[PDB]
Amino acid sequence: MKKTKIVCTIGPKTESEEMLAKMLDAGMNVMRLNFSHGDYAEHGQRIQNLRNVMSKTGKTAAILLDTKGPEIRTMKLEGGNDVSLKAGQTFTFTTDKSVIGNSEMVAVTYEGFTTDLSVGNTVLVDNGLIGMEVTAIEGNKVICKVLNNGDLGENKGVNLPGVSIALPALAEKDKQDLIFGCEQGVDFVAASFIRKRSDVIEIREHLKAHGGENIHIISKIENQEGLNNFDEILEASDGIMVARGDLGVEIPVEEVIFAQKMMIEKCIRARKVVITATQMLDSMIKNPRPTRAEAGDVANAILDGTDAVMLSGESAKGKYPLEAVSIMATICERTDRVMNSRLEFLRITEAVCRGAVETAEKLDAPLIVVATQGGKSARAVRKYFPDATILALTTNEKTAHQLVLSKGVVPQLVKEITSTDDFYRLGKELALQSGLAHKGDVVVMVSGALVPSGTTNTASVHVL
Amino acid sequence: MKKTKIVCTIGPKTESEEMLAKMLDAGMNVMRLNFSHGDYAEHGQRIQNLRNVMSKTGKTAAILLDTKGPEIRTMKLEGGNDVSLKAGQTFTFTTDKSVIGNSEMVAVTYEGFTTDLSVGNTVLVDNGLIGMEVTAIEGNKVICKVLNNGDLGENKGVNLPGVSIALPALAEKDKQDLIFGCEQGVDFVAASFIRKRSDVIEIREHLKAHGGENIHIISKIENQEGLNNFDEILEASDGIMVARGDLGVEIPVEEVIFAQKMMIEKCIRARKVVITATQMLDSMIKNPRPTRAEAGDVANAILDGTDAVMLSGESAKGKYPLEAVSIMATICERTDRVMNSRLEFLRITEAVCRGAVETAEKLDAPLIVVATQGGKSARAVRKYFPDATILALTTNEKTAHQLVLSKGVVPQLVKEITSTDDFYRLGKELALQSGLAHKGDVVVMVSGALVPSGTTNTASVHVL
Amino acid sequence: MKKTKIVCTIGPKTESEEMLAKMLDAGMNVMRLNFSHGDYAEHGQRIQNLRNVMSKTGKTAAILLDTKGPEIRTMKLEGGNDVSLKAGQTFTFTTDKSVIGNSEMVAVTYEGFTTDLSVGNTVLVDNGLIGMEVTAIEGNKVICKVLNNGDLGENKGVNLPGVSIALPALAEKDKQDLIFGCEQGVDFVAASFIRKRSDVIEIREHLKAHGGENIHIISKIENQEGLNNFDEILEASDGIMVARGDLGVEIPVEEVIFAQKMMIEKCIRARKVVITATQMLDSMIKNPRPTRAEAGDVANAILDGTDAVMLSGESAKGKYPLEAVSIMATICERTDRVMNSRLEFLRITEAVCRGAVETAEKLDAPLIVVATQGGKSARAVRKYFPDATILALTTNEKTAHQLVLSKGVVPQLVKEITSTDDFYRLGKELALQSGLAHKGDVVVMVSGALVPSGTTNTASVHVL
Amino acid sequence: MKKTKIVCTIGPKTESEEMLAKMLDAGMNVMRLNFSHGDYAEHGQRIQNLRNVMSKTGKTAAILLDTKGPEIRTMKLEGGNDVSLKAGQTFTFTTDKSVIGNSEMVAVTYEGFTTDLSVGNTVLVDNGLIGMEVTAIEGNKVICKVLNNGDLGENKGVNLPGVSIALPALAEKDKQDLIFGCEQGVDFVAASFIRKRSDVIEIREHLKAHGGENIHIISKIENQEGLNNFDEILEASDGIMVARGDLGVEIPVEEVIFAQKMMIEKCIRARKVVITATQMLDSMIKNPRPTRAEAGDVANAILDGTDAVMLSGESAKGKYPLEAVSIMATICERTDRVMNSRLEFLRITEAVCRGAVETAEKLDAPLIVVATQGGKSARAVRKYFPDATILALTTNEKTAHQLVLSKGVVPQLVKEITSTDDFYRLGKELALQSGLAHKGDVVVMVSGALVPSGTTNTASVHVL
Repeated sequence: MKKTKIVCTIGPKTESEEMLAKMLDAGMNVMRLNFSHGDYAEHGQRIQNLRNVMSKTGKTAAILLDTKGPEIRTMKLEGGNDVSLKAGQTFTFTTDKSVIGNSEMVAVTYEGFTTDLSVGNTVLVDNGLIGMEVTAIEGNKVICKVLNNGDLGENKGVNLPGVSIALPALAEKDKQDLIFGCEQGVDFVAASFIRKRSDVIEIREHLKAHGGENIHIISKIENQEGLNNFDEILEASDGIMVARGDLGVEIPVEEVIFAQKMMIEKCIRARKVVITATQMLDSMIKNPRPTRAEAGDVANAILDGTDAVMLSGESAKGKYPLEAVSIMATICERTDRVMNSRLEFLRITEAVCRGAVETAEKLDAPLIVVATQGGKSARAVRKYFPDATILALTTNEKTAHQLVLSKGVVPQLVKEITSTDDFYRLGKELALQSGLAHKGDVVVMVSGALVPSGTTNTASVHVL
Repeated sequence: MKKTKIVCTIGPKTESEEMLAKMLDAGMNVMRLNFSHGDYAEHGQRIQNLRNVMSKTGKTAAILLDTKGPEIRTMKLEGGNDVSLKAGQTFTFTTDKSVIGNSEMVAVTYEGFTTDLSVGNTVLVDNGLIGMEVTAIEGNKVICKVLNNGDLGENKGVNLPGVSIALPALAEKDKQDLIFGCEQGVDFVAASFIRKRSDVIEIREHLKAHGGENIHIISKIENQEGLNNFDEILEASDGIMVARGDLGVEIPVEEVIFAQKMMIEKCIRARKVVITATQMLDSMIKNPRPTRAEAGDVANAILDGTDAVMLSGESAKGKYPLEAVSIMATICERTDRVMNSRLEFLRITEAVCRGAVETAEKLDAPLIVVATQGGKSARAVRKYFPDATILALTTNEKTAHQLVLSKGVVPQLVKEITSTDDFYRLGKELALQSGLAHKGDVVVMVSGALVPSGTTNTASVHVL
Repeated sequence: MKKTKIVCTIGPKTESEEMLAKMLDAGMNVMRLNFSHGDYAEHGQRIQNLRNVMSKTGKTAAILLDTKGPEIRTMKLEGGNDVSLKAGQTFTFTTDKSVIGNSEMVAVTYEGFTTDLSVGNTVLVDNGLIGMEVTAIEGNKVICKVLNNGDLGENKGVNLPGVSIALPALAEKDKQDLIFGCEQGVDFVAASFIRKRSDVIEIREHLKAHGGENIHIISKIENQEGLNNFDEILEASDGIMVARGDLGVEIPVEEVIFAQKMMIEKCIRARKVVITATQMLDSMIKNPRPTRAEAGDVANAILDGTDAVMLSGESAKGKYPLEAVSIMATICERTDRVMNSRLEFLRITEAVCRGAVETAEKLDAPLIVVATQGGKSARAVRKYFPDATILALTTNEKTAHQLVLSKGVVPQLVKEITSTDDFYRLGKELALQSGLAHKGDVVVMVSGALVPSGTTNTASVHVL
Repeated sequence: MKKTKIVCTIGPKTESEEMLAKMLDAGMNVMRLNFSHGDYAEHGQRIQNLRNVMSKTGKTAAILLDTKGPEIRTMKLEGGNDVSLKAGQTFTFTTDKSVIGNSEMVAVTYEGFTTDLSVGNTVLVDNGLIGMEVTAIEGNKVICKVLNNGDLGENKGVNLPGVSIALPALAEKDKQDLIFGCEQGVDFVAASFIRKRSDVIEIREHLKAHGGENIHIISKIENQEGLNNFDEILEASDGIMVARGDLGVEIPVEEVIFAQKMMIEKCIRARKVVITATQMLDSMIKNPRPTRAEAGDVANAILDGTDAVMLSGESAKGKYPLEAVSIMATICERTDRVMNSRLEFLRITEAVCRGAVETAEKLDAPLIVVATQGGKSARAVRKYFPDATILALTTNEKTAHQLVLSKGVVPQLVKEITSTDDFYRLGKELALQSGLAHKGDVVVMVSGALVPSGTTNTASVHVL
């Protein structure tokens, strides 16, 4: 089967119990709820239909909450009509949010435009459609020299490549969505426009302040500032989502492929889950089959090493959402089956988990059984891309859902684990029940014995 | 200095002496001539303008001719207006070329349409826009049931995924173009829609018959039949072109990307050139910048190991030919400078060449100087992706040109090389003259000594 | 500090409790009893004196019983006088044991002398002093032509190089000596003159019938036939003793060094103990310091990989018993400490035991703690020449004694181990009690969990 | 055939042309001349019969001269009677060369005895037979306390363990022996009792000052002072001789075995010849067959990596010199056929010669042919212990002789070599004539091209 996990953004056409039941059947693993739109009654009902489907069907899934996040936007123009800009003209941005725009001026929502920017910096409007150079800055106006032609519309996003922007890490609306996340008991939170480590902690504080300590934080990297602080941002998050489309607006186009690859590699080396997202199968919002391009992009993303691939509009609003998940599952299976283990890499956990993967492959073990509380143990084996499927045994309900996103992982919640010998017994029974192994197969069993929950130190080889 | 080579299809906007020179300044190495269109006055002019540009400046490049080839196409419709075909409807193809089409029946260009097809096959019209199922075949009619809605127009290509097609290897015009190739001294010949080894052999007989025995044939793989027989085609060809676009229609969408990787890998091991083509940076036909998607696709083909990447419309019929090349060349460098040698893989030529690269690397040699007659020696080294640049000294002007298409090779024509010790003298001098090495650097020099051409047997180390 | 173990033949000057105590202080590990000489009261007394010192001191050791074995010997001469034989003369051996010899004929003790030999064989008398070539065989006589001059004495041993001899596998006296071995509870039994597997099985039967199922058989390979069947013999024994001296008499002198090197390496591979003996430090029978050569021979034995090195007369019938053992311990200490682990060379037991040693080195673990019943698991670790010391915890007292002979092993007997977590608890306490580890050191612990005795499947890393 | 080379000390029973002829047929390669005894006419004549034998048959050998060297010896006793020394007694050595000795005091030949020695140092007389500890030093006498009983005889050697001895670097007679060496054109010189680099330099000055500039210095390591300065001594010398007998008396006995191995390895890494000498097959001075210990001591010296093994009294003054060499050859061979290459270890000669050997083995070439004038080229290849035999082609007659001592090297004198391509021509022809390779076999050819002598930079692979 496939090992790479599929995040599906759920929307009006896919929030029914009947659809979610088939969305999982087709390969969906994590439900994404995009709070950029929708209201608390909408999502809470979507959450309920899934937990209804899971309870009745017996399948497992995770639920991810994604924040709107901070952003800079233009506003309206006179007559609400587009305006055509010409290169070389002088253009001006104003802080005054009460101004209606025109061909010489438009208003912006963030006052720190003047302080953060400096003469020589570039300003990009509407996903980089129109670019401009800042030539002078005065009070409540920002003077620019237009660099390229384009049609400016109303309420368009603005980007400042290579510039340290001083936005708040979260908007006030974000704070309320996060709190709703804690009340619902969500498993993951993906936070938009994370630029620096301080941003990651502020979310962690807020979740800690409302019972979201056991919630894993997924930081979305979207610009060069985030990329520049990526190492620190990874250290502070529980995982990463690579938002390739947005970064493409911020950095040289040929670096994006090497930005995604590095980040995947660094998440792998760190035993932290990674999602590759945006411009995945966009051509399928309207079409029943994807491009040659889209599938190859996805296939290179799995070969880079990502844990998960994410469907956005394709599944929340698309006209062929079920076909999108299904073909994604076909791409993942086809791509996952020709990848090899990565047995390189002094922690005790690292030495033990890496050796167990080599031993699994040295014995053609179809399954590596892992006892985990917080999930680090299943993620330590995953770093080595084992051919074996990882059945992770836990009593912690959150852990089981969160491992739904880790590559190659099959979570199974169990009542209790009393000792090291019990783990081997219980795991042996369950290895047969899971159907992934059979009598006569070898399994490798990883646990921590007489050590804290944070370390993995034991490896044992059993026959089923 | 990039190692990957760029093929550019030259057209009206890029056929000037002044422009071609600016394409070469920008990194162009090979001129492609797409003989689907244009006439002998047009093509002969491009060849002359290049040789004028080459003659005056001293830069060197290659000339590749790309054939139209055999094909199956629809014909004209009533009133020359589009007709909408509906899923479930019955549609029919006819052999009678004087029949006007309609919503229920159209004429085809291939008379063997009925005999080649069988009950159950899929028929695709206009690059897969509309697909149909064959339901019956009788005489001069082909009966089908339409599977998807779309407008069938005039002059639309026909594709038979998973179906073995029995067309001829050359059209009468193909025969006339190749002879013009022989007459003009083309360096390469690209052969479209290669399905079997016999297709390549037919071309070789043709080319040998007009004094172009030394002209390299690069087989373009364009359907599922070619892919099944790829191994035999490579043996008979001099190289391969991966046509990702055309294969995208003939084979399941999740297989295409691995067909590229597989096909490229075998070209490397065989010491035969491989080009990745079609759907490179198409969007630059209209836009002055590529998408993030394209540049990741292109560069990942370089990481696969491709020798050369090809521009089609971007440089033939496009608005931004210089911008297309430059971003291509910048992608080649950004990608090439992070790729490593591949020093695995009982022959003499290989053992010496693999040893020469490993020695050069262990001694921080910037350069491998190679004495070659037909270039087989330069292409044996290239297999291992050496960090060091290859200075290929030859007395055969065709080889000097043909070796411009291979990755990392800087060819140099010489008056003579009388002996092995003579080669070391001259090769050391020319290494310094090129500016690619400097006094004191280590250079590694590979030649055949006291053996006929085609074998490389000697490897030597000098300080400049 | 040393890892190689020292076997000592104990004799009149070293059988007192006061000596045994100082021999262990000097490095002795195993006592050997040469049943070639002595009677049941002497050997039984040595066993008692050692076990008294063990009881008083708390030190541990093993008891090895070495058999006389079968043999072919000359017999009595006229007047008990030496006779001089001359090269070229005819000499005759007779089966008639009532014939008194002289310079033309002597009797032998083995009735099969006439049948086993053939015309052309070599006959060697008195440790190779005198050689003869068989020229004819008639009735009860073997006729020979003497090849070199020498003095034939009374009761001289005979060697028949390259001849398959039909002697019994055990002497009638041997049968009783082994029964005494069982009665006393010896740990090892070394069996002389093993030629074929059938010999080893007869010994195993004999031990079974008197309660010696737990006694390990150590087969002494002493002739060409022993060597030819070495595998068949090794498969059935629990170990090997290399009889260097006799091998010099049976096989070309250039092969003996390569018989030894093999036997050690194949014993290493089989997880079965190997002892190197004979011609070790003979010169210390009379002198207080060994040869330059002797010390070099002894050290190359340890480097080949032998588990233990053995002293004979040096410690049994000699003037400097403690000085010899002491210098032996100095050679072992000095030699062992520059030897390296061997991390090469399907089964489960092997995969884990090689991984535990590879884990131990990557973590600088000074000790590898093993729970073992029958000693196999502790011996499976040693196969890889671990830098670390092996602390083998067992409840089988015979195993605890027998494991004193395997290189690098420290036995410690315990009451019980009820489970895998219990094993880790106690092992950490007992690791520190031994003084071989300290707070902060890492230990690796090898066990069998939920499998029967004979398989090793679990390895675990703890910090003390 | 064997690769290890044999040095033989030649004497009266082994100086006849007929016997030298039989010594070479049996495997003798280098003649040793021990200037401890004999006079210039005797040594000059042995030199003559060899160069006569070489010329007549065409078989080849080299000539080595061994110095007596400086030394400390006791002198004569009263009535020339042995005196019995007892443990604990006071004994005294005197500088006065006019004193006749007795049981309480004897004279020594070295004036610096009092100044070099110190209270607490050990004094050893007659192969370490009697040892004494200095208790006081006054005027020209050194007082001692004897440690063991023993009989002191006349004219006995003295050894001072761990003491920096300030004798001259050469004895006065040695200077004349070297001058005699320069006259005869000996190829090698063994210089005894080398303690420091300055010692080797005094010899080098002396040899050059009399025209022996191309004579190689083989420094004899015999005491602790040399060992501490070994690195410089090898660096300053042309090769090393391991004199195990002398070391056995000067340093702890368990260190001797590692002193041999270390020096053999370091000479290997330096591309400098190493001879292992003393206590090789001594038992054959009196016996026609060697000991198992001796057969193993030598065979382990070859496995250690020695270029040469040396016979002393065995071949100079013993009863079975011819049998000794033959069995020495049988051991060398039996061992030589089981050794493997050692292909580790960024200099140009190193990179190229190591690459040729792996390629030689990757193609099963039975021969590597090397072009050398100063011999460095063959000794760089030999270092990696190639299976292929090194056919070393040279124009320097001395070089051809000096390479007779180097392991696995077959020297060949040739008229001239006019080019690199000439070497390939001639080398292919001579490879076939030599009988070591045949038509269809691969040969690997190593030469230096367009560089000064001392550098090897070219490797070429040819079919015969």
